Amino acid sequence: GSMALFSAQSPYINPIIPFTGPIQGGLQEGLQVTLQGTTKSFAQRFVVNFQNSFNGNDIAFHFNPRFEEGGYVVCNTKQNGQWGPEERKMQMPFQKGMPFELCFLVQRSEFKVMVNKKFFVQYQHRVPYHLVDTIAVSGCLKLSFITFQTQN
Amino acid sequence: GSMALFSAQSPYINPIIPFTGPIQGGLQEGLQVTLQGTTKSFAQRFVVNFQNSFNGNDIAFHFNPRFEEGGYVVCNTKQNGQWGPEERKMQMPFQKGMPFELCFLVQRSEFKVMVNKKFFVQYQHRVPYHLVDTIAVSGCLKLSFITFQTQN
Repeated sequence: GSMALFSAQSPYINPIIPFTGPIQGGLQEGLQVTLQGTTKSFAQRFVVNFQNSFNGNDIAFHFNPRFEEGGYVVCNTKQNGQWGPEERKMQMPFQKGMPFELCFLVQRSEFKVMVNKKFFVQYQHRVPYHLVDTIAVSGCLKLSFITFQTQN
Repeated sequence: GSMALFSAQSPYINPIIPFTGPIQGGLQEGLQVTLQGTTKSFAQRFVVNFQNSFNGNDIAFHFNPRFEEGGYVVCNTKQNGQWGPEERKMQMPFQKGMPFELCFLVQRSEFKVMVNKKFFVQYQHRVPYHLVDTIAVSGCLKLSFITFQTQN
């Protein structure tokens, strides 16, 4: 709970960072992509990208925690190799050397992002989400698994 | 051989069927769960379930030999009380009234299943395996022991 959830595809178990893998069928409404991992002890930044294809030219949603200037998270979109206007959440919900549950929920108008079961940010779709078929994870973290679940 | 193996937990010796017991720490990669037993002389079916908790609502892997319509084995997953698509191995590697060695090996992407030291089926993880902390065995069999071993 509070929702019943079903595997939408097989989990990636102990993925090695940097990780690039498919989201099979592309992102769909109601999908929860959950990353369970550990922020490194001397982390500077990490990145979770939801993107069309392996190139990283088109990133629907770039999630970029930065342990800099007090701690903040950047959310942005990249189109045809070009970054849009950043959305800076002036708070750091991750902690160096500590385990986290990072969950991305795909609604029709926005992504909702949960860190450790608590709501952290919303990010409104700038481009269509069904065109995302790739998750790329890199930077100062370790991961223990990634799950893909739906309410259907 | 061909591998050196170490107890990952104490064996269950002469467990009484139906049997429900813990997998301590949950399933982990490289674990071999070995059931040594006897198929009854008038067996219809038996079941080995790897599940989260005692309720049987969430069965990561359901292993269900059926001495029906020529003999076949069902492998399936149950989530939130709901069965997924079955995987039917159209072969029966058990024999009525006869002893068997049933061995389940946990790899990162799949379970490998050995019957009598020979490979029988593979079953790809539909849900994470570390969440399994319970083995449930029931149906038309007797067991002499269950072992849990790792290569570590």
